[PDB]
Amino acid sequence: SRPRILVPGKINPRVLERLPEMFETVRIERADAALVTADMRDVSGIAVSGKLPVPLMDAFPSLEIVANFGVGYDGVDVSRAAARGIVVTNTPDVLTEEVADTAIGLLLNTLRLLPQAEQWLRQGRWVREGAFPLSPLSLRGRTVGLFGLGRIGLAIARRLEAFGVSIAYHTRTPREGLGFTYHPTLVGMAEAVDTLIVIVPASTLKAVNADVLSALGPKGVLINVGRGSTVDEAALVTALQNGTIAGAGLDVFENEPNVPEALLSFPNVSLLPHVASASVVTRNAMSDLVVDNLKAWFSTGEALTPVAETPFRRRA
Amino acid sequence: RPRILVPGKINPRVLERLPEMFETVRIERADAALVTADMRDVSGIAVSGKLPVPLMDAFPSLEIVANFGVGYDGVDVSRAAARGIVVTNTPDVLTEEVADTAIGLLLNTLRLLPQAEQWLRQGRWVREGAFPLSPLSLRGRTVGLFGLGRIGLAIARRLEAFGVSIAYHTRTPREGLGFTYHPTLVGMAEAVDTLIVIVPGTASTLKAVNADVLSALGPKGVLINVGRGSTVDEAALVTALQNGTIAGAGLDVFENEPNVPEALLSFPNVSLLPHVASASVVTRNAMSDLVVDNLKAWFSTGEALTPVAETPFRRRA
Repeated sequence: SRPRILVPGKINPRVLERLPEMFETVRIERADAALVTADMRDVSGIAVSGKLPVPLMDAFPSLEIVANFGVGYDGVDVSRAAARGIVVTNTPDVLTEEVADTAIGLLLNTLRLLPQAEQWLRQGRWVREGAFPLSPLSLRGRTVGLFGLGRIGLAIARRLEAFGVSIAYHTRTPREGLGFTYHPTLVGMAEAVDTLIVIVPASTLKAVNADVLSALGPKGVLINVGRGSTVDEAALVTALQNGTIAGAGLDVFENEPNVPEALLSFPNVSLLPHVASASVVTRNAMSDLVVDNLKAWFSTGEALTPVAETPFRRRA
Repeated sequence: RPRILVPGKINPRVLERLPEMFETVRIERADAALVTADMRDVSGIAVSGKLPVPLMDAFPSLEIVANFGVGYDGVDVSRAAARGIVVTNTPDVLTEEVADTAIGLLLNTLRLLPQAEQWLRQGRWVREGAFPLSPLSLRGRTVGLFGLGRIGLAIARRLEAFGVSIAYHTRTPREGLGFTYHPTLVGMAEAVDTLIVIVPGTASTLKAVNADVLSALGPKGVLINVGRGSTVDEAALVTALQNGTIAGAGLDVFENEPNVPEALLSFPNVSLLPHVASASVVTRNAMSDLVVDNLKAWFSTGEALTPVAETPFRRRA
């Protein structure tokens, strides 16, 4: 019979629309083991956006595959899935250009204060008060340091080159044939650049700390489009308050959808609710890749975009 | 020390640097009625915005009008040229900045980043969940540049790196360019889904972006105006947005700035900026420097740095 695919919690409707091509669908209102009933013993696969708790993942003896919606899969315990022989797929490549677009957008918005300028116009202030204040910052003359690279980092770099900015990067191992300036230390890169873009596609927990920010300097701008936990929140707030850095743009946070109240108060900070890939067309392509992974697995025994930790083939 | 009139508001950097070579004369507004008898000896003007002809013609010794900005519509250049008055503007030093703003506006129009930010700041991420998915994207789009120039090229250069095709429409095509030329605007609009209005040249484009150009652009069509407000038929744009004839618009310029038509403020798929193209501290400082440097160059060497095309003049003492 049609394999049974569990979808816990909210997911893009396009996933649900396309699952019935090959599958029977099982929904639970939230990603919670307590919602699992006895008749779900025959679940073979999971399609999920966001957190997949280990107790839910391990409630299914026939589970073969976790199709993760998103290029990041921190919400899936990949080590535990790998240990149980469960293949894990993600959604790379189909969102790369979109995410890079958002990152440039965030950066331009952080530097030039375009959303505030728009707000100023919409509130009637252009007429009565005159011109929106001049943005203290600009992309002109800036040097960018990429913390992490990957296909997304390359895409961002490619865009930034066309803006006439120098590109540096920091990764554990350098890359051959690139033409960006490599830096074996983060702090050293931060010393050499005024704009730090956190991508981090290894542990980087609190890597962007008080010393990295201090090194970045008083014209320094931090853009986080990677992992919220990579940035030391308390250190960022202090640095913004003291003018140790000049500004920041953040698309990710430690405890989404909550955003620290202190960050909301700064006039030189741009904040987005994790919209990196959040267009209809890109989220549809991601939805298609989730489903196509499942279809490919169950029909050919080979997934399309398995994660690096699970290069598996189906046995049945 | 030549006397330089500065009428109305101007970047403080201009006022800081004028005393290097000049005596400065301020009037609170660009108005001939503020002119007193002791200002007869004014030799030059530095001005941002409108320079009314009566003010310009109040000064028999006037040699030079140093315009703050690449656009100089506020100066009657034909009248200045007729009186032998050189006019300078501020090109080049703002090109990359303006192109940056245009890309920003475009990304904001398509991806709704300012609304997403507003949604977060209003507490809606917690209470309601994710910001709605943006109906539009830059992915798969084709861009048509209405007008080109150094700013157009700069925009195109950026857009190529985003993996978008570039078309352009100008009166005469350009040799050795990688872009698809279109002798008609409406034809370009048929071929593309994203129309960026730049129109840097001499020629008239009054209401060129009309109901038919918008209709041609189509129901996935996006209009970005970073050129001249008057180039877009405002009534036609509003109707097209209301009927879903086009999908969205981003505007940095308006017909009667700083006033913005009330109807345009109501649309959820429109991004509006108060003419911030060049409005960074660093670019406005470079513009300020070029205004002053034009004056200094004129009065010290008899040659301006960036005289406008209509006044290729040299100083006679």
